[PDB]
Amino acid sequence: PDWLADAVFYQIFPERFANADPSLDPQNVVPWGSTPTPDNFFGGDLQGIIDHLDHIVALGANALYLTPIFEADTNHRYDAKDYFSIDHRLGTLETFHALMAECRARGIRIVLDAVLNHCGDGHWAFADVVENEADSAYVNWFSVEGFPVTAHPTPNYRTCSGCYYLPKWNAYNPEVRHHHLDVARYWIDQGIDGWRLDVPYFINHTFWREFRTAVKGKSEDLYIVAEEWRSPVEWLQGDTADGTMNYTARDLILGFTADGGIDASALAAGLNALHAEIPAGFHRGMLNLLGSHDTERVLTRHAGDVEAALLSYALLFSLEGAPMVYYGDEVGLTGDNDPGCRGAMPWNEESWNTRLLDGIRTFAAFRAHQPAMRRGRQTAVALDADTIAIVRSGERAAVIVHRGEGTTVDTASIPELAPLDADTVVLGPLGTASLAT
Amino acid sequence: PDWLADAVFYQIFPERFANADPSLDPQNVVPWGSTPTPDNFFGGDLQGIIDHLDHIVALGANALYLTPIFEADTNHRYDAKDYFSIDHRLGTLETFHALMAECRARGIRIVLDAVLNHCGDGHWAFADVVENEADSAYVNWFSVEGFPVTAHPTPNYRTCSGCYYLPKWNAYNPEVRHHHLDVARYWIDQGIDGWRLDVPYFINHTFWREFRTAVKGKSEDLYIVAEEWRSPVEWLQGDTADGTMNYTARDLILGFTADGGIDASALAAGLNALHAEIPAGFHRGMLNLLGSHDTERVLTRHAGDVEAALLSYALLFSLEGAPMVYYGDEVGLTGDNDPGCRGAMPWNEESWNTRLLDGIRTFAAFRAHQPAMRRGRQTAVALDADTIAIVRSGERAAVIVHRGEGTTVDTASIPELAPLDADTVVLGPLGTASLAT
Ligand SMILES: OC[C@H]1O[C@H](O[C@H]2[C@H](O)[C@@H](O)[C@@H](O)O[C@@H]2CO)[C@H](O)[C@@H](O)[C@@H]1O
Ligand SMILES: OC[C@H]1O[C@H](O[C@H]2[C@H](O)[C@@H](O)[C@@H](O)O[C@@H]2CO)[C@H](O)[C@@H](O)[C@@H]1O
Repeated sequence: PDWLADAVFYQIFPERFANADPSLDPQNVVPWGSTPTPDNFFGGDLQGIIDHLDHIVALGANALYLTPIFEADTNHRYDAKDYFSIDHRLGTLETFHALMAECRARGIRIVLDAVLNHCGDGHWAFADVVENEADSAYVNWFSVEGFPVTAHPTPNYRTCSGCYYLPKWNAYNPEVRHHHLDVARYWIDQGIDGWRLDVPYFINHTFWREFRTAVKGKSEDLYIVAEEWRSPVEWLQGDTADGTMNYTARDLILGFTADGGIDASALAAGLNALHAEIPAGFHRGMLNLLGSHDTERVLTRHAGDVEAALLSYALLFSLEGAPMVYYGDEVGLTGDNDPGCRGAMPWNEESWNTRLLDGIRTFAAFRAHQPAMRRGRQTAVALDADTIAIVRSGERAAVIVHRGEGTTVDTASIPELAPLDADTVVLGPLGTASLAT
Repeated sequence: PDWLADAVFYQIFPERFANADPSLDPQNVVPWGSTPTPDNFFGGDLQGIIDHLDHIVALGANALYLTPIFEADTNHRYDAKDYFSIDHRLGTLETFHALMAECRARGIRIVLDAVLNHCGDGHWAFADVVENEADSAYVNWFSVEGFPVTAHPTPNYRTCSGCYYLPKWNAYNPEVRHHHLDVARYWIDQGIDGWRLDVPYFINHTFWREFRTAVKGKSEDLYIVAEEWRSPVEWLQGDTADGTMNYTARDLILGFTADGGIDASALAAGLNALHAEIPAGFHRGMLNLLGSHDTERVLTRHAGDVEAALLSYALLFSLEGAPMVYYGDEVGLTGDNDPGCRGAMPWNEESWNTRLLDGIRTFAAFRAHQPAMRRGRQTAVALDADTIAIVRSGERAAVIVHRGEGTTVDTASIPELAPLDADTVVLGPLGTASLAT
């Protein structure tokens, strides 16, 4: 769906964004500046989201990707216990409605996280099966080996990666399919713009063909994007998704800007190869990123070197497909991989790194003002071991990205750069240039 | 003299640059990392200068401006005691000769500091007058009121600003003139490229007419540059100097990049006015700078904000006239005004700020590769309260300098920028762009 050419995403983990309504907080909520764990709650909430929408817009984003928000027992909310309600700590459906209306009044589209492979050990249907066993009307909605159901010391029922508090949904049951496909419809009826697929590789392609057809039938332009850490090609045959989370680009970029493992020749060859692997009409549905809730933080991956991290963002905003910033990374937050990357969002602007923030907005502005940067063909061209041009044509546009101590670039002599004008371009240490027309 | 269009200066205070030969050190020399005072010696030396010439060249400089080096009792060497010899801690004339030969083999010209208004209280002629009084053959080479000569509690003889250890030279004596004009010849015979004038406003224009004629008669192309904290116009009538130390530009620039007192409109109006005050054929003899041995350090003036200081250097390297860097400032040294700015040069490269260094080299490279940046007419044009273009034409070239959080510049709509090509230019927070052809 074409609108993805002009999209810029901000991923939010709602428990850690903003505690607007401390009446919703649990009894043993912790302080906002606390160290995040797998078990503690900071009381982030949906009103916190409405109240800080202006920061999102100011950064340059016009789409949100939200991690789970339905009723659940954990702080991450991948153990859903009622798919038809907002978690009681997040807000009510009225709070949710109020968030949607403010979003549509700014041109901000919403994506929620579809967790259909599994649910929580506290869900009504799993908790009944535990209680009514083979007499339960929901016995077959899961894959339970025998009775009594036992989790410790090993679950006697199918689960997501062997985790006991996540029992596995039986998708071969038409009843389970019905419920599942009603989730996708119920939230589409509430003003949703699309769905991200939690671990879609743990189910089957026939299911996800069913899911596209129920989704695209509410509207063609609803967007489906698959979680996938490896090759995207399975998901882009035109029968499942519109794109994937582009972890392949993530590893190529950080390899070059942070690790030092890959030089620019290696970067471009991989980016062109990936472009050749991806099928026509699907390049611009790709969801591009440098980190998420399942990774260490960008600045931490960069060892605190802020200018180096700005090279990451420059390459991020140049690529064909839609770029996503993870909450806090724009303002300089640090942190190791989960739970460390699910720190609380600081709101006293004096603690922010505003130069990193303003760096990122500059790259957003250039892309937004340049059509070719949104709908151009992508060609990566290496200039140097330490210097690469990402060229976009619809009339070229091009971002050049230097990780060295300084350089000069001869436009007129690079055939894909030649159709631009200004002969030589000058790049400072860890420099970047953005050119057009 | 035309060669000044292509010059870039590095000012060195030799006592604090590099101690190559610790045999020359005084008995109560201090450690190299010591806090500088008005009284202590670090043992910097001329061999230290030869041994680190490559750093100078690497920075992008091709002229040196050296503060006093003749025999003296202080660490600054403004109390000269024998004008015809290198201070015994600095080296010998052989060491000095060896420095000159290495300089000519790299295309590095030398300027020494002419201190003709006064000498030291330990000079042979003043020390004789103290001893032989009215029978001294040198009585009239100074302005001594009576005998016995007394300094404390107030000197009974003329001095530089009332400082007792600096007795004042009698320049109305033709003998003193002879000696003085032999200094200027003796060091020109040793391969010198020019002279900086210590406090030339404390003597007279007739003297400095004599001094030009003895200097320019050895060679036209020898350069004379006057110390002057105020208006340069007195010194540029074509009978005294080729230019001044451009403290007027210094205060205009730092006002804008560090103080916040002056906006870009105010900056440009002052730079154009100054350009209109300066006489034709003298613009390119101006010696431009952001600090010296008589000021606090650039980075200290900037309160440790390195990117802001890089705005200073960008404007410095764009101006008509020859830019000078003060030793250590390129590598990030900090310090208050004298003695604080006469810190020792660190040589373990791990302590250097190499991003500031590499920032400055980038501006040097652009100027060196662009003829118009060396011989172009200068016009300052304000774009914004926070954004200015320095335009140079011989075919324009232009550096744009932003102190704000980010901006875009419409080339085609600014008549002095219009003759360049690339329509809009993009500037990040504290950004800079350098354009040409
Ligand atoms: O219980 C294992 C694991 O579950 C959750 O991980 C999610 C992940 O965040 C999703 O993006 C996707 O990859 O599926 C996973 C399984 O639902 C928690 O986020 C994580 O903390 C926890 O260890
Ligand atoms: O004794 C006063 C003063 O003398 C020296 O100052 C020099 C100055 O550095 C020159 O650049 C120029 O302005 O003339 C002055 C007088 O010769 C010392 O450098 C300074 O420390 C001292 O206080």
